[PDB]
Amino acid sequence: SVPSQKTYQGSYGFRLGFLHSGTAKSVTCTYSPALNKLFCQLAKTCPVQLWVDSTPPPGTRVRAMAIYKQSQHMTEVVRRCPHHERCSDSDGLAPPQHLIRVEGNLRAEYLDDRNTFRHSVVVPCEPPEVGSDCTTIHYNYMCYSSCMGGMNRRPILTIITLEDSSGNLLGRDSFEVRVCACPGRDRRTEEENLR
Ligand SMILES: CN(C)CCn1cc(-c2ccc(F)cc2)c(-n2cccc2)n1
Ligand SMILES: [Zn+2]
Repeated sequence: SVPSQKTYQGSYGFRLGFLHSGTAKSVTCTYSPALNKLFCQLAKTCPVQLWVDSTPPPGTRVRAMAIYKQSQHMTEVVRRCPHHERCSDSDGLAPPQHLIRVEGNLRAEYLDDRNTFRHSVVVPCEPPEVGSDCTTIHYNYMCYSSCMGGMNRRPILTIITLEDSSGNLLGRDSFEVRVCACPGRDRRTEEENLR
């Protein structure tokens, strides 16, 4: 009833990477290594790098899923709030209920799990562009952490899994996410609080 969040590099040495975007007031997406936490604005591009030591087989896929970080909420499906699920902002592929979208990939598939009811979005693994050392996926988060009747100020984690063609686990990584109006300020504040 709860997806594992255990970091697992697996046989291919799978792990995530994030850009270094800084904490200026104007920043739209920024990652804190000290907090393992991504801060982003609503519906803005979040670049996430996929790193491997060796190339996985054809048919390998990468899935993203959100869960609540606090144990007492972890069995609750993370979904868009009653306002955002009804705002008709679909890209024609993502169901309006899904928090996490993949941007600019027509091969993205959205799953409503028939047993757990959890949402996820999965894309085929593709080779890096010539000249690049990793592949990047662009995610969007479609509700604020503060949305009432949705996340309602509760922190979430995104779990990224590398899967074979049957959906079996090959690798796993994860990060906390806060979707907020001013990611730069919030990252600075939370990093100061930690210190
Ligand atoms: C070590 N270097 C060479 C890795 C380059 N790379 C190939 C794939 C790759 C290429 C084709 C395919 F079918 C599956 C993975 C991939 N990758 C990993 C996650 C998502 C893409 N990275
Ligand atoms: Zn919302």
